[PDB]
Amino acid sequence: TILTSGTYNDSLLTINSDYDAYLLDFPLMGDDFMLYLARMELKCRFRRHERVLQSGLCVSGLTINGARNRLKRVQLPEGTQIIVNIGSVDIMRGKPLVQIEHDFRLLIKEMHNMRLVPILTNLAPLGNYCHDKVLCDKIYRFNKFIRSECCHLKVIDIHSCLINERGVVRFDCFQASPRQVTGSKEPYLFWNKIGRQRVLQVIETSLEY
Repeated sequence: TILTSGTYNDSLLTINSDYDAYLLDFPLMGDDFMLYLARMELKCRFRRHERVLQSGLCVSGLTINGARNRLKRVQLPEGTQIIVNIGSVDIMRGKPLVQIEHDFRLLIKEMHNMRLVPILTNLAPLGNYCHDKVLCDKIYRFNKFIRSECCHLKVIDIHSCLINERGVVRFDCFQASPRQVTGSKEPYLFWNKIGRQRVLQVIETSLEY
């Protein structure tokens, strides 16, 4: 609220590639999925003073609105390009698709206002939610929305590398059991070593030149 404004941890105002989640000098923004990828593959460290796990702009339980709020609480040079993977939490929390798209449209617009350039990744499939056709349909439609809404921006399809030729999720790219996370109550099925490598490869090769 107005009363409590500005009482957040001032250490959140700045990020630094020495400790925070970065990929090839691009700050990373996302939820537990990107956070975990950064922890395993990119040597990131968690912030000591926050009870919710986070590293830079990667925050456990980060929704699209969370991301919108987080960026207001960060200060980066104009023209800074940020690799974004956001929306899985919104879908897991069962937010209405129309609201998800509404929020995402506002995030993009707000980043423009802040002179921050999003490099978008679409959403990986949620491995433990395969039997939920509604949720899977939401991922499909949201990913299609990203591709159209962000037609002027770089959009990286990471969803495809985790699906087989038959259209089934590659379970050999995911861990065997779900995990509890700090920022949300829903169970997460994390990408295993093979999953992480595949996703990381897609991202890197899409930005090489």
